[PDB]
Amino acid sequence: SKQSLNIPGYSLFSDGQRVSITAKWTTLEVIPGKSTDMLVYEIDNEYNPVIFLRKGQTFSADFVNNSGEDSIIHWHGFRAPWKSDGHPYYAVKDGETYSYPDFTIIDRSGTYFYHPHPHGRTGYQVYYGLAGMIIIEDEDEDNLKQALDLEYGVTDIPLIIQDKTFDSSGQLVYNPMGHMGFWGDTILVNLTPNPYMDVERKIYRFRILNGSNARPYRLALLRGNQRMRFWVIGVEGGLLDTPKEVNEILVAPGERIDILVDFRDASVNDVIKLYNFPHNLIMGMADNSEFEVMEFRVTKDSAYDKSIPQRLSEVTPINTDGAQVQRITLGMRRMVFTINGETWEDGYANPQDINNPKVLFEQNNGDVVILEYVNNTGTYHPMHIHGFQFQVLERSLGPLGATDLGWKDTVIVAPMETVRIAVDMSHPYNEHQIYLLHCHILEHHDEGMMVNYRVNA
Ligand SMILES: [Cu+2]
Ligand SMILES: [Cu+2]
Ligand SMILES: [Cu+2]
Ligand SMILES: [Cu+2]
Repeated sequence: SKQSLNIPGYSLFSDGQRVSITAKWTTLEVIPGKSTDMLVYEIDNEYNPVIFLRKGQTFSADFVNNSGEDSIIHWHGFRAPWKSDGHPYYAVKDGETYSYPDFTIIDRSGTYFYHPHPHGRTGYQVYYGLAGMIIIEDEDEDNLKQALDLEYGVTDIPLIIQDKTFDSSGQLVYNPMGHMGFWGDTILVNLTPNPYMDVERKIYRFRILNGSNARPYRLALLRGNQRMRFWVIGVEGGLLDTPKEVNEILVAPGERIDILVDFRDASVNDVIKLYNFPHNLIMGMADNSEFEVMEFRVTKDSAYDKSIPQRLSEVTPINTDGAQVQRITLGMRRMVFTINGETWEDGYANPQDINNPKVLFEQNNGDVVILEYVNNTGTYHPMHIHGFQFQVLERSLGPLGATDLGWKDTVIVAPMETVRIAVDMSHPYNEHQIYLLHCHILEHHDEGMMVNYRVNA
């Protein structure tokens, strides 16, 4: 029987007062009638709530580690000073606390992602439950919410999509084999299996966050056999300039796509499938199958008469005049993935001085750099950088679609593809920054497909 979609609780992070976030084990009912032991972040008496922030506020956090092993939280998408970013060098032992130095939220409104980042164990800790959404608000978001009467949990809905495998008793199975990362046989949305959500004939906002270890989704909305239109309005780095109408989106681990859906396109009593088509991005456990993710049930009319806005935000093109190119070649050396022929374990893992570790490349504050990913392997890699968003300039396999527009922080690099992104490495901090660059297939990350880079003060 289909279950109604669970909606996460939320936490309004205090502006400047220190909030405790505890990682701990508990027992949850995920499969109806069975118990599953899972990790959770507990904040403000909620498990894995959506963290709400306002641009400009002070972000003041403590991580309390009861996860059973070294851990640290990373705020995926934040422009943060690197000692507050959740770099693995700062992971604290089990039972200890990490006090994040305060910083100001300077990111654009949109959907962000908090999750653990320990050396070699990130795939395990996300998989077993440590993952949640962040929503940052600013004036463009205020204006959009009023334009459309969007309300969190009512018409503004997180879709945290994840694949897991359960045994008979309900215990999770985490058995990565091969080099495609971990692939699960059960699709969950907000830890809800086989979900449905009742909707009215009006516009909803869905915040799709791929919280899976390795599996990408090619998502469409099926009204019978026909694809329904919908609109991309935001990506990892916030709102696009104006809405982009699509009939599918490709979403890899680490990517976030904000969409609007107008169920006035459907009729009362329609069942609309959020459906996964083959991603076509691929020793391994991967598949390329199609399957339903969840369904929307149109139960009721609404007096709703708002329109999709003509404009959302300003997105300023990066000026790449004179930018230097930094080639980043993805390869493999004896069944391990490499970045410019190296792994994390080739001199990055145990620096003598964590403030001055090995870096693959180094930039000055304000440099505009073009990173050119060259995937010389047979599997895709969703390449993510900490510290900055970026703009995708070009793909060798084709033109840019809606989910690569705007400000991004994770870019799919398909097998044998070359992708150029432009990074404006301007930051407001007064010390040099050590930021990660790595694959967001979490088993690749754990195996060392990760480097530091440096941006001076
Ligand atoms: Cu991440
Ligand atoms: Cu990140
Ligand atoms: Cu990878
Ligand atoms: Cu990371």
